[PDB]
Amino acid sequence: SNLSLITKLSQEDGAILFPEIDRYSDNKQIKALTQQITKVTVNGTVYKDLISSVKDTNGWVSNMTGLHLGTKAFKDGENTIVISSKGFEDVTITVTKKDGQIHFVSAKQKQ
Repeated sequence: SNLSLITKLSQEDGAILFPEIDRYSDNKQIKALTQQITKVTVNGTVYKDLISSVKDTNGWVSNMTGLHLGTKAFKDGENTIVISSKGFEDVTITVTKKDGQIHFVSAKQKQ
């Protein structure tokens, strides 16, 4: 099923940002989900939560601007990001990479 509250990303140096995955969100479900993130994987590679920038890392940070993800595990074509949390079913975000640009495709909680 769709998680159409997550609809966009911003591309940064060696990182991407999902501004809607916000721990201070007005949407109570998104806020709880973001606060309760337990695991992040990109193409099956486990990312670590960083005490920091995420540039060129297998790392993530959730802060005021959203969820920041390093692009170290990204590849050309389809990329799958899986965000697990304590209270919500896994969120799968699909993005495509082409010519060094990363495009948002979809955010879902897959069956």
